[PDB]
Amino acid sequence: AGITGTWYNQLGSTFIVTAGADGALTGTYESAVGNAESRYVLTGRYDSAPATDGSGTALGWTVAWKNNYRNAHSATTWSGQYVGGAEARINTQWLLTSGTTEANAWKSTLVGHDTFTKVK
Amino acid sequence: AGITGTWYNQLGSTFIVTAGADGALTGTYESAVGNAESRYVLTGRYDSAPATDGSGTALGWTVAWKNNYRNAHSATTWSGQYVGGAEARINTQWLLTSGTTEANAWKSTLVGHDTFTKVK
Amino acid sequence: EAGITGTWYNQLGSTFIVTAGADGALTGTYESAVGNAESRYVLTGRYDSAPATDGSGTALGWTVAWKNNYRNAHSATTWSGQYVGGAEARINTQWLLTSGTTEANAWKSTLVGHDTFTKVKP
Amino acid sequence: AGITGTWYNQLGSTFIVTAGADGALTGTYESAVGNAESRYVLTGRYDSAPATDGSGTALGWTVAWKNNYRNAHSATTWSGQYVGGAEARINTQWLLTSGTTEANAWKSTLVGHDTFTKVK
Repeated sequence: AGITGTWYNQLGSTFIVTAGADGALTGTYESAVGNAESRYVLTGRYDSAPATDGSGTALGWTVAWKNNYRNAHSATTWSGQYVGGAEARINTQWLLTSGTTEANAWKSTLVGHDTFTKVK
Repeated sequence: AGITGTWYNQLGSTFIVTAGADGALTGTYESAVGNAESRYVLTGRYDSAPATDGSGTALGWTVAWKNNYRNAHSATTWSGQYVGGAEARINTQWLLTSGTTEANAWKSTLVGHDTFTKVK
Repeated sequence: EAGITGTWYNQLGSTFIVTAGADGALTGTYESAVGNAESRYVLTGRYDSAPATDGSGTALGWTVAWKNNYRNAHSATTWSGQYVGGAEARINTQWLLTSGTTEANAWKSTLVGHDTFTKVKP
Repeated sequence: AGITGTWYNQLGSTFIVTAGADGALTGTYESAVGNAESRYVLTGRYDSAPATDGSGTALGWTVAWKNNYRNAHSATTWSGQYVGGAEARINTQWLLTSGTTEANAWKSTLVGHDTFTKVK
């Protein structure tokens, strides 16, 4: 499957994941600094039987930005695909929703993209 | 938390979820038809200690579209917030990524918005 | 024919007046429900001027940069969607608002949402 | 403004744009992907008086995918910012909506991200 392990995004945020045999993703997400106060639980799912035609392996995961140290009252989901080989990558787009009042709900959600690599 | 229960989106797709003490979301997602072939595992995260200022509760979850009957080689993440009160609602935006070759990756990801309530 | 020219409202009452040109152009203004001049901005976009005849909607999109003579938010929004005809005509959209940021803050430059418009003032 | 010119995205699509003094963007777009041939008209807007604090210049534009050669019954909008630097760049995210039936509207909209430089 090639997904289990440590991954690094374009700015060095660190995605630590186990791809279980049942299609589960479990792990932690943290900043490039690597300090414990920046580390959060993640969970998600992946395609455990992907195509063997050069297509990527679809996956997604969520972090709610609450840990024992802080709480941003927000959650990010990453949706994307793992691409194997000598240029291995996880290519994602993400949605970060903050808890808001209804009056501020129109501006609750940020969107962006993250590309993860196996080396920093 | 108010999140545990059976929810329906605007097209009747059915989200059966449990919100655990630790911030975990677990459950299943299926079509309005309610047939076993359309039912899939989900996992996610939510803010287990939301603000007390009238803001919503941030959350997200993932389904990989593989079960014992079908594999679409794709995964969806929903990112949103739970809004409590008279009529509880979960307002989300979602990203559905299909596994693609690199040449087709431009058309890998659909986006939309789902609103869930506890009534069909 | 196209059904798009005129005034559209979301449920919060933000309002746009648009002309759908025979050339595929969209031109008009976007404003708040209050309708004061400080809230009104130039809108420009494009639509499919020869849509399918199979019951499909009409694809369209437009941009507003949030600068006018009275304010500048240093940002722009694009709405991408489709027009759906009938007595309760609707424009169903999703949108992206990008704010000018430094590179360090670029990860948080872009909001996403959805807007549905109808011809009936709320 | 720095915006006026010929730009290319990461896939080699060609974005030929003029930034008018009135905040207008006009020009043509030639797509390296999809149901597309030759140039398509674009129009959009940009911030003609950007902040002077090091921030980029917000802008957006639309292409409806109809020209004299073909009609994909769809439209893309790009929302982003121009980043003046050593190597000027326009970083965008985009939404491509197809005209669909109501039953297919859930899968009407693709999302992605394009980065443009004046060097191909």
